[PDB]
Amino acid sequence: MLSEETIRVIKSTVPLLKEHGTEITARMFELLFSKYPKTKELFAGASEEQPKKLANAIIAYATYIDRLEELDNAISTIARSHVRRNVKPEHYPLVKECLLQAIEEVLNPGEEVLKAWEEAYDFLAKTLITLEKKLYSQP
Ligand code: HEM
Repeated sequence: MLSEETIRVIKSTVPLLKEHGTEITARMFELLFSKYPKTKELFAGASEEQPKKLANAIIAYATYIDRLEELDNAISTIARSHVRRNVKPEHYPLVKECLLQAIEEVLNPGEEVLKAWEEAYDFLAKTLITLEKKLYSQP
């Protein structure tokens, strides 16, 4: 799991994400769809307000990163939505690149924050991928 210092740094970004989260995720999508245009098809026809939905999930993750059992239901819900749109492990570094770049552009929070969010993203990605692997096996 993440170190206490990484957790402390993640918690310190919660106010920034509450103020700027949707700006960050909208920029993430702009970078993702431009650099990796095949990802557009994963989201076509899905629900509205994707930047808001991701920003809320990131804020909740940062808030409960030290209490992840509180996110059991939310993480299960994400995994099921991912499986319905054929999200695969190979996609996760694409969103990571674009999300960390958006965080740097919009918040310019320094290398300590960006390293912490890289670790936090990777932890949640591995969690989701593992759950999704199981769901991909389920009738
Ligand atoms: C740690 C990384 C990620 C997080 C925190 C995350 C978060 C979310 C959330 C909160 C939802 C909406 C769940 C719901 O309300 O039902 C979602 C759905 C979705 N995500 Fe992710 N996601 C991640 C990685 C990815 C990646 C790498 C891709 C593909 C490049 C992706 C593509 C999608 C798609 C296509 C949907 C379905 C949208 C919909 O049904 O409205 N996600 N994800």
